[PDB]
Amino acid sequence: KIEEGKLVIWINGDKGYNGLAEVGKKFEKDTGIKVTVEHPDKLEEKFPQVAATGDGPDIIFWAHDRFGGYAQSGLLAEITPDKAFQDKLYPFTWDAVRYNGKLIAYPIAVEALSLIYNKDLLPNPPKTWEEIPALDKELKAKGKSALMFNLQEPYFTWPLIAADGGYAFKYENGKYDIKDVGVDNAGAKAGLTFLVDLIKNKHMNADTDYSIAEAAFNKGETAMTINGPWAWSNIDTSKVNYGVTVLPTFKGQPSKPFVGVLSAGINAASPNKELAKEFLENYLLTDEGLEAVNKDKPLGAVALKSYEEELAKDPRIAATMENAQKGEIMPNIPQMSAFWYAVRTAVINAASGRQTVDAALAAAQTNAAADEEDDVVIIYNRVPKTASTSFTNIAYDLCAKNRYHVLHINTTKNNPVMSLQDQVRFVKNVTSWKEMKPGFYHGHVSYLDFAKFGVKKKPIYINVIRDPIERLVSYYYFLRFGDDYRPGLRRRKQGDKKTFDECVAAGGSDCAPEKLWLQIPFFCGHSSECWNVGSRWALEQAKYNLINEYFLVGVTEELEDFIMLLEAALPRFFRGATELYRTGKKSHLRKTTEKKLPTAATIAKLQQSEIWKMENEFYEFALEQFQFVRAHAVREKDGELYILAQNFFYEKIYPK
Amino acid sequence: KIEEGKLVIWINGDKGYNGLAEVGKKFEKDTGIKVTVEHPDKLEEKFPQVAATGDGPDIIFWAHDRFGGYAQSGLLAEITPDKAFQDKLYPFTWDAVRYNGKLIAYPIAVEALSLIYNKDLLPNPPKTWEEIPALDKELKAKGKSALMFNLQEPYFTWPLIAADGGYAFKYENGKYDIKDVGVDNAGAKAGLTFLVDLIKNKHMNADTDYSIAEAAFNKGETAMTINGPWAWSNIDTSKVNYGVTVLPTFKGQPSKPFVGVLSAGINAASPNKELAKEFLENYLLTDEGLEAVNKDKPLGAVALKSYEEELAKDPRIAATMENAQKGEIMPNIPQMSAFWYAVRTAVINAASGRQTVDAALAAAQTNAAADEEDDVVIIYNRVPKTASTSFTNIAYDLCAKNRYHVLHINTTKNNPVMSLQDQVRFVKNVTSWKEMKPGFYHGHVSYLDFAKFGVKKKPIYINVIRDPIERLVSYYYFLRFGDDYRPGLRRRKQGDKKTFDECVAAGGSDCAPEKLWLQIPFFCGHSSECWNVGSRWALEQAKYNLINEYFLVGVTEELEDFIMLLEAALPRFFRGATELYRTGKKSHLRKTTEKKLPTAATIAKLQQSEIWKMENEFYEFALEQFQFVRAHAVREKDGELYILAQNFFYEKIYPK
Amino acid sequence: KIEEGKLVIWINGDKGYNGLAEVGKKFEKDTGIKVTVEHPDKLEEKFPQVAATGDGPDIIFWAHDRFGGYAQSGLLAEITPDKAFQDKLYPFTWDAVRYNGKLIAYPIAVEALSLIYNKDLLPNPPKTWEEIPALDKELKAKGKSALMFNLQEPYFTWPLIAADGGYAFKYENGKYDIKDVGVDNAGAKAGLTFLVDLIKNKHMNADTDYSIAEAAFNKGETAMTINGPWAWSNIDTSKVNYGVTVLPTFKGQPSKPFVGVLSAGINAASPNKELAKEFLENYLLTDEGLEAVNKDKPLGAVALKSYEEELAKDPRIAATMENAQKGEIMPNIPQMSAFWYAVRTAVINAASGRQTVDAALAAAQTNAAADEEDDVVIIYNRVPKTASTSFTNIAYDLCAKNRYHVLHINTTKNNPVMSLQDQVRFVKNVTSWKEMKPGFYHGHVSYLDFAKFGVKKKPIYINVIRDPIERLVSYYYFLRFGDDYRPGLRRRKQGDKKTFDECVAAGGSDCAPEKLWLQIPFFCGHSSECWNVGSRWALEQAKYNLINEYFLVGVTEELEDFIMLLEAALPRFFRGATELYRTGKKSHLRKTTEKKLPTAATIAKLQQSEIWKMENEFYEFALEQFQFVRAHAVREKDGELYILAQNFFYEKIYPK
Ligand SMILES: OC[C@H]1O[C@H](O[C@H]2[C@H](O)[C@@H](O)[C@@H](O)O[C@@H]2CO)[C@H](O)[C@@H](O)[C@@H]1O
Ligand SMILES: OC[C@H]1O[C@H](O[C@H]2[C@H](O)[C@@H](O)[C@@H](O)O[C@@H]2CO)[C@H](O)[C@@H](O)[C@@H]1O
Ligand SMILES: OC[C@H]1O[C@H](O[C@H]2[C@H](O)[C@@H](O)[C@@H](O)O[C@@H]2CO)[C@H](O)[C@@H](O)[C@@H]1O
Repeated sequence: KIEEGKLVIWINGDKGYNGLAEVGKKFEKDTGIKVTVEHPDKLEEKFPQVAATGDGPDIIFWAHDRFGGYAQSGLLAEITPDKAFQDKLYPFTWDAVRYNGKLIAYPIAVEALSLIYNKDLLPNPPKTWEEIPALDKELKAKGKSALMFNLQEPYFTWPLIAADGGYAFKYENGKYDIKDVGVDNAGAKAGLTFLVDLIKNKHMNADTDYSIAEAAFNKGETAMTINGPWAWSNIDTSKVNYGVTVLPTFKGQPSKPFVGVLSAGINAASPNKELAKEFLENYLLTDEGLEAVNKDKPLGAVALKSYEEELAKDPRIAATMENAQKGEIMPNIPQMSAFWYAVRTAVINAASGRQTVDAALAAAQTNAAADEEDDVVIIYNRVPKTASTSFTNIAYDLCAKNRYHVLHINTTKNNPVMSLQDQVRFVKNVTSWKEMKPGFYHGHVSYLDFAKFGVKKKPIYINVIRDPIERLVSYYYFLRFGDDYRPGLRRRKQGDKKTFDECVAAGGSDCAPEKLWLQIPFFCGHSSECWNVGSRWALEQAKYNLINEYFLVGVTEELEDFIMLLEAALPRFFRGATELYRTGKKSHLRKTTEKKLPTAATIAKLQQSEIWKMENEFYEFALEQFQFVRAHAVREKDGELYILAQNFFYEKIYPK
Repeated sequence: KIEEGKLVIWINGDKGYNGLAEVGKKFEKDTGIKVTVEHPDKLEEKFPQVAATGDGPDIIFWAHDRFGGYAQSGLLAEITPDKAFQDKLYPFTWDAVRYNGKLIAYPIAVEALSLIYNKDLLPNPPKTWEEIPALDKELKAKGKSALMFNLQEPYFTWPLIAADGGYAFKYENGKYDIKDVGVDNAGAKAGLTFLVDLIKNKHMNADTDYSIAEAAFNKGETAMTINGPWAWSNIDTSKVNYGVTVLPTFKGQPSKPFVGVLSAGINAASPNKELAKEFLENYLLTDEGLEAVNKDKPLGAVALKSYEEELAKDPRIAATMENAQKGEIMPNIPQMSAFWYAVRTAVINAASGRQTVDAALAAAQTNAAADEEDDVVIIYNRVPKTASTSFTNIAYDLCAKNRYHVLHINTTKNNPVMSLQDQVRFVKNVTSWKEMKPGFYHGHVSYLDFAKFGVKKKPIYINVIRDPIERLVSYYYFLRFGDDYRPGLRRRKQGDKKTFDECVAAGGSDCAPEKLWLQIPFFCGHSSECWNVGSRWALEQAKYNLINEYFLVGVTEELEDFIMLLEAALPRFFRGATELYRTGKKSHLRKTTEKKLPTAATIAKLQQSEIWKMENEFYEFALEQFQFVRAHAVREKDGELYILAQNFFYEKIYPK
Repeated sequence: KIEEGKLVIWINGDKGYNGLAEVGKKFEKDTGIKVTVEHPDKLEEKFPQVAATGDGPDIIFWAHDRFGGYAQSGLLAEITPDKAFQDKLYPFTWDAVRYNGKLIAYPIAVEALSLIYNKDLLPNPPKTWEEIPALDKELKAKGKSALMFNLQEPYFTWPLIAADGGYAFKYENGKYDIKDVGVDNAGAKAGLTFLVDLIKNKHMNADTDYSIAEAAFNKGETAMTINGPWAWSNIDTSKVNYGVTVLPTFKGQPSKPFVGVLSAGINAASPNKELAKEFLENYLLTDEGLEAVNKDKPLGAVALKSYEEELAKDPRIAATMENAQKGEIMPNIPQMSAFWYAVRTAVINAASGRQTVDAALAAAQTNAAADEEDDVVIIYNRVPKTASTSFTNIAYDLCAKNRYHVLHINTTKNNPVMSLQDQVRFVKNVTSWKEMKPGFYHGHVSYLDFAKFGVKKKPIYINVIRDPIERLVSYYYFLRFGDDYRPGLRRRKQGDKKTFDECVAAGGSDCAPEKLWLQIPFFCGHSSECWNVGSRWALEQAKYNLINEYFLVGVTEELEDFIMLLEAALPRFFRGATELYRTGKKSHLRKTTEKKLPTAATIAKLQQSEIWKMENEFYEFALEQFQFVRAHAVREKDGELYILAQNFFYEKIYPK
């Protein structure tokens, strides 16, 4: 409960919160109002929650980039400083805290990342990134490391990714507004690739975080590091002779760090909006106020003109502004949250090798399109003997880390058709079982249309089918020789020497033409007509459902390409699926132990059947559709497939 | 407003809340904090509401089974007892209050239902249920009754339903989790059936509740009763010589009562989470604390080891544990809420005869699939002369009790096609008119696709059609002889002696082939093409809409089977519809007063028309589809149809 | 935070809030509880917001009409007056504050609009509206005006609109409930038309609001005005000799003002529900309480019997009741909110000429069907050279005032097919970009099915196509002579003298039959089959998507009729589009500078192509469908088209 009468302030732990407390103490001694400063973990995430329920701190401190979302969600109150106060702060800092014309926070300081090197180890810091690998080889030979910085927060990695071309909602002006994100273009790739190489050649270590980097550098174990003004305080204490300079260039271009402005917003639910205003305007935003804070951990270029003129003479601050200017001021639009998450995940995954750079960024471009939700559900009504085991298994292996559930649907005697009441039961489970979302449901069930049931959000359908004949042949020898997944269990007809070709020639049951009729009914659905072997109507309904209801249908013999596309369009589920497939062993699961290729004549015989022609028309339809999707989705280079970067943006947006 | 400084506790009225108050008083005398204990009605339902808005009690008392949902909804705060405290309570009781690894409540006591008989009336209590009918005959002859207990709460009935096979999310373990509900299998039916028979043979009375049972037994009017430890307190006061023993077996199997653990959770919005912890750990969960409570109304087997060793010597407690062990500890997963409602409604309806046991449980299986919502809307765009009056009337008769609305859509001159603007008007009404939900809208309107209008949740469509010719013949004589619904009103052509056959032979207007074109356009929709008599495209669109958009389409001559299926798939609307149809009189409403079967030659003539062929193809398509749904939905036994029990469950769920 | 211990009351600023304060002061002197009365702007809108979050005033004052919605949303607490109190207030006033059987507010006074004239200027006030124009001519010649009243609130205009036939949920009774709105019938039109004429003939001024009317009349500048009892207070101060009489009749019928009852409801979140009850029952609803208030600004006919008997002797109050009785008591059902907004917007737009009366009311009927939401999104995937520029431009010009966004979708090289990953990106943007809603997205993109992506709410699709050949011919000469939109930019083939006919005869590329294949794929979508020139399947999918997914598809040569329909079905977007089209100049944008009609023989040649036949079948299908929609949507009169009024309502609603 936001208590009235006192003030609760939240500020990140890397900042000088102890000094901030002193300003709180001064405030108590002059007004009698107690001021408590706290520094929670995941501050930028805790606030929007604890606050969305009329609770939380009175004043929230954070870079301006996230305040936009807080504003759009009505968690921030509008600040009303009179022009007398507004005039003592730099005009461009007020812009950082302006959302929809209103001022939603008080700016405090300008933060920008700089290169921080060890004078004793590296007399002359490197001007470019390209020269850091050679340097590390020399420094390694002396028991040292060249560079070390937080590879966990995209904040520290972004300067490089953006260097040659990456961006996020470039600041534009005009009668109209524009929307264009750019994390999957050449530049961004060239940048992240360079960083991934640095890890491959062991120049850097993928899981080095803020602390390991700080400790390493502050112990003179590594010549350089990348950090903000707040880090100077601890470096001073380590008697390390350091320097704060411009960031290394990449491809002849400067590193463009996303520049942020530390800001203080007032909680819209705060019953002390006034006391909050008094503290921030008459106490914190004064020379003595900022000094108390800055003495704890440097703020950088304060927004307060009177105190900046002083701090500006600090070489380190000059280095800050130099880098700051080489880059850009972060936007404060709501989209920013999705942007950071997308980029955060891409770097981490690219750095650990879980994803290639192409796959990592293609996914981030997708993930940046909206704030990630848990509301998604995938239904994969697998068709027997189509490599469904291999696939469904990729989901099982990725589900724990990717944070989603996998569930197998088991139907009595493996009947593809559920009763009407069971359909209702199934749909109700899938749409309401919140704890299973996001979820991946798979099973031997023909398509079931969720629309008829009045659901809010339909699930996403995907599938995999293979040539009609080959799947049958596969099911044939399967029943007689088992698989290599669970080799122990002898299948129902183990030890029948009758070959497929033999069965055809002798007109056996398991090789009858009507056994080809399977993939069509699985898509056609739970309709009577669907199960009339050879129905033309069912063949049309099958194609319509495949086109209208299915997200993507791949073919057994092209499983890899299928996974690649899914990893681009549905990263929450298949992020890292390609690498897993390409190097996991569990890639070609449940192979049939013994098989015997059909006869050129045995096939030509099956191909005289109406059932075959139909099931074949269907397969072709689906295959053409997959090849089409792949073709409009990727580009080839040296036999390698790459995900085309986003090819659309919004322009002429009105009003602004 | 959850006031800070004091404590508000909620506990059910059957428990010893007065004794709990004494513990509160002790707490006030040692800390100065006032403690108010209250016992509201529908406690388990009030909490989740009053609490979902940051209000309500500080501490909520209830069996552990519902705390799971409270947890998932963030209404409960995590309890932090140190192992010093955790060790003084039985380990299995802490498991009951564990949800998602966290401890969400303090366990207090173990409750289980036992058979409570009158030593003076029934010296030797019956060992099985099967012997209770004979016993009642003997006891009735002496002015007494054999057994009486609450038939309103499924809690008391469940022991019997579960005896031979019923269950709800059986507790399993392994690398994976499982989900399987079982309230519609043989066992559950055999159990509820037995109970329904006991009411049919007047051994028990369907609307006997907790009070009638307690009063009856405590007045020695009935030899037995089923209740929990809390009931002993009032029995002691009635000078009735009673005994607490094992529950009667059914089919050689023991009654498995759902075992619950009385638990105390702390409100997540409570500003006194600490005072709450102090009260529960140092005051209530102590020998003197539980004793104060237990002296008011027995708690059962307390979770506190030190005090259990004492109470355990009580024969009654031994009987409690005996029954407890014969059964199972209730799960605490969110699904539990839906489970209880489904079972509560099935018993009540089966017991009053509103539903047969099959229909009652088939519906509960459906209703257990998700928490009931009011967001559902059914649109029944009735086709003239297809028994729509009979049907729509079943909705009108069931709507009050089943809690939903029925509304008739009236269109100027009964035009099946609404204007584009009216479609928008209609859709807006149906999707936003919250107070009419759930709702049943019916009227002479052709299919209208809600998808095109950007709605969140589409409505559910159902319909009923009949043979093309017979419906026309029906409409023919209708216009001339009226119906028996409103016999007074003479219809537009009353007193035309021209028979149907006569009209055909003379090529009259009302019997023209083009008048057969009606059921097709009604499904095809509001598209121009639909209304071009004899359009092939319209015949295809009709089938597609029937398959893709309609929940279920029955045929006039099979109205009963149609109702049976709807009562299984949509119980909120049609619960009890079968019984109503089978025995209400208002079953064959609006019959046409006088009719004259067409001529074998008059029909053969209509059947030469393209319009007939098409409309006939449609009817056949729909009929085959209904027969198919019915076939995959029911099983026959002695000419009787039964709803197949659920044939699917989830396995290999990962992670756990 | 609704503070406990005091009382916060909200009342509209036109009422006597200062007098109400005096009652608050009396309450403080007898109980020590401070009472603060405030009068915010947009009170009826502020409450439901500030209150929906457990905050706001303790007591809310407003006419009973909106309290229904407040109730349905649980913002009001039930009032519990004992029959001793209930009996001292008129029974019909308690009905006004009864929602769903419960009493949700205390009634205070009955308000009704009356005609207020200047005795000195207009000795004998006009009995009918029809005689006011002549009167103004006489009064204008003397430097005066005849009538002036608030034309901004539909409250003041409604008496006239309802006079001859307009209504809103007429109060009915019976075993069943009824729902029927009537703002687009003859009467309502006849009424608003009369008012619009008064503005056309400059008898009144469209943007005259409450203040201008009050000032004008109170300065004797205008002979009459329409207002409530609250206005008498200021008129008395202006030494104007005024009289309060019956409202002028229209078409021989009396003006039926919507009668409202000023009511005081208690905030459901209020922690002082008792103090609130004490103040309202023992202080405000007493002779001395109402007198204090009434002395500030007359309340009208108080609900308190004892004090009404006094005030009832006031001629002015008699005039109030006379008008009140000629009209009806406003309903208090939730629908009322939507009703007022719809009517408020129609009057304003009709009065400014932005909409004709027909268009204004047709739209209000549509807008009254549900509370307006911002959640709507329109996607207009424009086809090249179909007048899309003219149309998309109407959106741009109307978006600022109509409060919605317009965005152009730009695809690399104008490719109609997005990649699978881009489709995901696009859909994610459109469904989650909250700040762009409502929105209008337009661009060269073929249909994209949002269903496959598991979205909550699909967007609305509209399009415009034209004859296959003429569009091609248009695209032909476009490339060679440019357009008049951006004449400067010379198009890719500027200065080719080859005519269309010439190109055909010489079998050129840009005039090839396969270039006709465009409108079909645009509707068929992102499927491979769609892009196989001449595919029969694609032609069927195109028709299905046009019928199943598109809201409305118009044809280039009938753009006006298309706009008219959209202005009726989607007023939020196209309100005023017709007038803009009919009189804006920017109506036929981007015309091709030079063209040359094809040859009767050149056409007959193209018409031999399979591609033409197909694309032609499609166009015809779409054209027939548009003509059909228009036909069932409008009526013609003197060559003029009018939107048919709503032709459906709900009857036999059960239960009541
Ligand atoms: O990298 C993601 C993260 O970057 C920024 O956070 C910075 C912050 O601005 C600095 O003041 C300092 O605290 O380092 C942080 C990185 O760990 C964005 O401000 C933040 O929104 C974003 O999630
Ligand atoms: O029967 C439905 C109901 O059963 C249980 O409630 C029990 C409770 O556990 C006992 O302590 C005692 O109060 O009798 C109640 C039955 O009236 C479940 O705990 C409850 O959730 C469920 O709705
Ligand atoms: O015209 C729309 C508006 O009308 C009514 O508001 C009246 C109110 O009832 C009177 O007491 C006085 O304040 O004039 C108002 C008109 O400006 C409805 O009560 C209100 O809900 C509606 O929006």
